[PDB]
Amino acid sequence: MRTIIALETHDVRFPTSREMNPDPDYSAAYVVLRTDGAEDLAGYGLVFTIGRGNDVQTAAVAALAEHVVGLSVDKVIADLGAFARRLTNDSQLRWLGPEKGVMHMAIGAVINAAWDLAARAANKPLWRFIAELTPEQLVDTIDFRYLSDALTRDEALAILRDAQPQRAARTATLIEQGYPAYTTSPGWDEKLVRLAKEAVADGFRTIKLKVGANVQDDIRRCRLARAAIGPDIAMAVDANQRWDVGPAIDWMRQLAEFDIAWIEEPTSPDDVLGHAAIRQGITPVPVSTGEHTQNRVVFKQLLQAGAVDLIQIDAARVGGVNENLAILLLAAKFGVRVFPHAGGVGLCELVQHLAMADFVAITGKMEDRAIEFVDHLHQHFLDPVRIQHGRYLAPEVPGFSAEMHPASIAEFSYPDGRFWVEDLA
Ligand SMILES: [Mg+2]
Repeated sequence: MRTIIALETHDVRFPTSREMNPDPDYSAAYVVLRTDGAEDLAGYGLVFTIGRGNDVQTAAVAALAEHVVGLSVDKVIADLGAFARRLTNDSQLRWLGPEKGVMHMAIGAVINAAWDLAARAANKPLWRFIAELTPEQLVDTIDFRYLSDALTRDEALAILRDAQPQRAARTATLIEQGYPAYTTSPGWDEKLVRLAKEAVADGFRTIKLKVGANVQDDIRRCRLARAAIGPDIAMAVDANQRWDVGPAIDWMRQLAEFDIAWIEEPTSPDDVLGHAAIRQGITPVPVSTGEHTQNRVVFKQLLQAGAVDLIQIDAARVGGVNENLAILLLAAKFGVRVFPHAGGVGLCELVQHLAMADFVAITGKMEDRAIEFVDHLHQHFLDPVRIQHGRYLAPEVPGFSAEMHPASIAEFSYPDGRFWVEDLA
């Protein structure tokens, strides 16, 4: 009987700051689900952090050990919905949230590691493992509580069944053409126009600029870019939760002329009514949010209030695959596109599977959206993402693409990493 013998965690942080979040140090609360089977059989996952607090985030994950060690691998793998709820339904853990913040993300990491585990066992890349599950198996993994007023399991099944026929075709299409990507690398001011042109030349059909500090600057930067990009390249803007409702409206109306693909997080990630009010005031400028959205219940409300034109999704922010599947289904039912958030540490490696699984088994739509891409720390992963002319190549190796190089962990663990031992000297 294959069993999960250990839940190991590492506080891993990269000094990226030496290259509304200034000086962030991309970090990861790295989790590994060890078993007593082939050394090849293990689950990998991680929570993306930005520096301080990564140690508390790691401790939250380590606190989940008793819930997992001793569990039968086959039992976890055969009931991922049940495994997620064993963590999700621990009322004492819920008190620390519920389903939000540090505790919930820690849980999401362990859940993601479990899916990585199942994918490896099925010997398939996660996106395929997900898309090839029966409509019934998919639905069993999702938590429908608090969602019956917007998405019942029957409605979820309907969507998945109506898409089952084309799964074979979409799979081939994806493997042949890849998934659309967009860059934020040029948007972090002669550089703006330059980097923008290179982006287009590299094949990216969408670009995103940061805004929110000065209207004048934003107006100028958006103009220069629109003209430096042509009128057929999509250009988005991210305000990073900076504005209040009134200011956000006044601000975005001054950027409208430069053809905005969408404004990301114009206000607080908790303000559902606020995003809707902003959207109404700056029409037709599209509004989005999502990288910090706590759980499927807040997403449900975003959709219900018509507060978004499109939505971000994040692999490590919520309750793992189980929760993202629910969100993807919500988005599909309400007819709003999803542009996955990525970047940071391994976010690209992770979120690509979710987007690809959505295309194959749930929407069959990918040319109308794109996965975010940022060129950072990909070398620390065994299965780094591959961008071919502005598009994500479908991963082939088994898993969630979460596994990191031991040498990387050995070099950047905090504060005992070979680098951190020398640094603090
Ligand atoms: Mg952002």
